[PDB]
Amino acid sequence: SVDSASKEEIAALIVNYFSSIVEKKEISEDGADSLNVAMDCISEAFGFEREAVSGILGKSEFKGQHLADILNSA
Amino acid sequence: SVDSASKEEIAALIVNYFSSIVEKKEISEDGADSLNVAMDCISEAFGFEREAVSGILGKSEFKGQHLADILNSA
Repeated sequence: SVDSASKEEIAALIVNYFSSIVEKKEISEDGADSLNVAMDCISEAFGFEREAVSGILGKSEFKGQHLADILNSA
Repeated sequence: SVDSASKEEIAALIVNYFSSIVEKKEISEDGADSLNVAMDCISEAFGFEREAVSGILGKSEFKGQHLADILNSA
């Protein structure tokens, strides 16, 4: 009986994070490309859009994460 | 002045999560493939191994995440 949220909610947080990393350009452009295709494959897997993260993230407040420890929640 | 941890620490948590998803087979094998190549591209970007997550995760206790909200920390 785990409670690590749903892979959907997590994936949204995940791709939004990399979208933020490439946004702020905290990573080399070569690595950024690898992140872009990564997020694409992630979104491909669960069948969602990377800009739909808002709807999904707003669906999950979490019980530990939420805010502050991750600023890419919203 | 953000404090959302380092993209390294996060990436490790990220790939380990998908590794757990495909482990428990919570996702279709087609989606699993997309996750596998995703994790590969993620690991490619930051230049790390997906099994090295332990070393990286043990490097980050986090201030909100840590445990319970995510069981794929350890």
